[PDB]
Amino acid sequence: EWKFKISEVASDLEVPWSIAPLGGGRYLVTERPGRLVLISPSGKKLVASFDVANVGEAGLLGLALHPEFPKKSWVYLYASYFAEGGHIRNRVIRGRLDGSTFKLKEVKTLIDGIPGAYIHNGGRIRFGPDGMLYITTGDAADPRLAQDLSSLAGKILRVDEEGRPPADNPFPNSPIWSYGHRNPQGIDWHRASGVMVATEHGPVGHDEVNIILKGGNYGWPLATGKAGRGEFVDPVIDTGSETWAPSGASFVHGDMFPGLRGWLLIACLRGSMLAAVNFGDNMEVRKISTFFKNVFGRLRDVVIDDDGGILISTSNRDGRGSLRAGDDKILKIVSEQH
Ligand SMILES: OC[C@H]1O[C@H](O[C@H]2O[C@H](CO)[C@@H](O)[C@H](O)[C@H]2O)[C@H](O)[C@@H](O)[C@@H]1O
Ligand SMILES: OC[C@H]1O[C@H](O[C@H]2O[C@H](CO)[C@@H](O)[C@H](O)[C@H]2O)[C@H](O)[C@@H](O)[C@@H]1O
Ligand SMILES: [Ca+2]
Repeated sequence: EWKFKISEVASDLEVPWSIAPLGGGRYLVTERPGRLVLISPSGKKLVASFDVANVGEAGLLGLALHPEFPKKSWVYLYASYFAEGGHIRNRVIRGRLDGSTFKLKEVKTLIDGIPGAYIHNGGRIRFGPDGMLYITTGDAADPRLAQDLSSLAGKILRVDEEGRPPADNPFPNSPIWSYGHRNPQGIDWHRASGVMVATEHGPVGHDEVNIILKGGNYGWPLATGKAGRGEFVDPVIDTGSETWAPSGASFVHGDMFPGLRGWLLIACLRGSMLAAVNFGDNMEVRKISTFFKNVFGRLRDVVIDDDGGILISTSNRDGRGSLRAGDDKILKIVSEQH
């Protein structure tokens, strides 16, 4: 039996979408309505507010710190906005975080005009082992766009710290890394192999975990789940008629849980649970385990803390859940001897 203790790191957040551990019990968190907050043992501090398109699944979403933070004080955000005509689009912006008096300055847009909608905005951003920023985007309720290489919808993007496509991106002067995605909201890299993984919401069922290759076509909307065709890269997990609704995903690492090292943790929304996936040698799926089914409600992000603790966000205030007292929360999972 897995043995642990769970505390509440923060409470009454409104749809905490993304969590970036700062170290020493400090955390940066986006709330989907349009606020970047600093969580400390001391308390809760508003860093920045944004005028976002806070409608359906759109709003203030992904958050990533520069690999060189706080030395390079750059913070990246993914946010929905109302464009010309009232249409929802998505952008990646960047500011500099003031080391004292935590406030955000010199905010600029890096990437603009990603398609958006009430549904399927993607929105998870994270730096990989290569130092590049990766960005997930959904099909914006327009599935054909996922196969279309001139469209930024239904993709995983890869840009530098400035939002530029590297010369070795798979397509000509294009931020696209992979394509054929429906609504990916979870990415991480295996800490030992550097193999990249992504989660995705499927059509009702057929939620996916994919191993992401450079230039790979993940099939949507021509294929869903394990299709067995040469032209499309199949998922390593396909939930079939079952709905997990996976979002954030992190590989376990650090001191706290040595038995979980190299397992993939996945926060599930409608599934209301923490899935754990054990990968063998050559990234084969050894085991899948399921935790906290319906005890916290909807879960959105999973990140590892500086010490190796498991941080999880609840998402019962997103229009789709039933509230517990003090929702939404950031929970920390530590070892029983902690
Ligand atoms: O709306 C029906 C049309 O859909 C397809 O074309 C659209 O999709 C492509 C995007 O992947 C675009 O290249 C094209 O410009 C869009 O019109 C289909 O291929 C067409 O035959 C249909 O008329
Ligand atoms: O045969 C159906 C599968 O075809 C592809 O997978 C094969 O081709 C890859 C290299 O071209 C190999 O890495 C892989 O091991 C092969 O199985 C496709 O990627 C799969 O999704 C299809 O199921
Ligand atoms: Ca797929």
